[PDB]
Amino acid sequence: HPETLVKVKDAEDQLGARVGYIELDLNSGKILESFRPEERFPMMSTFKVLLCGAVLSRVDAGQEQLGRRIHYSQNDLVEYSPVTEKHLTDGMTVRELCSAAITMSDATAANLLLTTIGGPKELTAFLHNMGDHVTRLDRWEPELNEAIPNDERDTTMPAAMATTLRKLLTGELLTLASRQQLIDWMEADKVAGPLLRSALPAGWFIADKSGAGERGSRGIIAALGPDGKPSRIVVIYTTGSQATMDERNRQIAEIGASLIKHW
Ligand SMILES: *C(=O)[C@H]([C@@H](C)O)[C@H]1CC(SCCNC=N)=C(C(=O)O)N1
Ligand SMILES: [K+]
Ligand SMILES: [K+]
Ligand SMILES: [K+]
Ligand SMILES: [K+]
Ligand SMILES: [K+]
Repeated sequence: HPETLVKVKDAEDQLGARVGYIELDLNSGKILESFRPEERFPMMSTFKVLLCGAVLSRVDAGQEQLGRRIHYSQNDLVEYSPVTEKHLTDGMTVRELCSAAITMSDATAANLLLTTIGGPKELTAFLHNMGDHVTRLDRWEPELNEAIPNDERDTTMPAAMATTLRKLLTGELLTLASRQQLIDWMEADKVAGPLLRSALPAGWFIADKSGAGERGSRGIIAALGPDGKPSRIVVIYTTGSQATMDERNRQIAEIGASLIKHW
């Protein structure tokens, strides 16, 4: 609904920065509403969903096991590793790492998982192979969050990310067991509460992944819908703002409040 575009452009104004937005019908793939849908924005942590999608594709192909245990050390820990920092002694399994990477947005977990698939080049090759010729991961945590103006490294476009999430959550790309596992990790959450979830009505479903990087970058990707089932995909990214995290979170929550109201 155009009233949501009023809020999205108001958010750009309030934040003094670019906001990218897209609302997609999950079943049909139809773009219902958009703003700067084909401009690039840093993915930040939202890439972790794509990463675990690739991991699950490997699991399906018999090239990985969710129960495989990965051992790491203090040497491996990067900034923001709330879960991995507690398991240095006995390690964590692949399943546990994706749960950490998605529900807590653990950065070290993402790096360990990236290593299992062959690094950024392989995640990018996975995306290209699934029809996403835009989204690219080029670096590891923490550098991938640099958000350098006009830099195409580690970026996606709202339309591309929305289309990719749709394929991951509904396409024959993954087995049903794997699709649901990805959805289960996205439904769980300990960090995106101030975002779309703060505007979600009781009874509604939401599977999401947020992100925050340098230079004011902030974003979220999500599949949500009434009556416990997802029916639309929403992608929101912003970069360039000097606003506080609370201010950026509120704008994303208000964009969510609008799209829900006009559903
Ligand atoms: C992803 O965008 C980053 C990166 C460090 O992996 C992480 C860190 C953060 S902000 C720290 C805690 N978040 C919220 N309480 C996020 C994030 O999305 O908020 N992901
Ligand atoms: K429209
Ligand atoms: K555009
Ligand atoms: K160790
Ligand atoms: K989540
Ligand atoms: K949210």
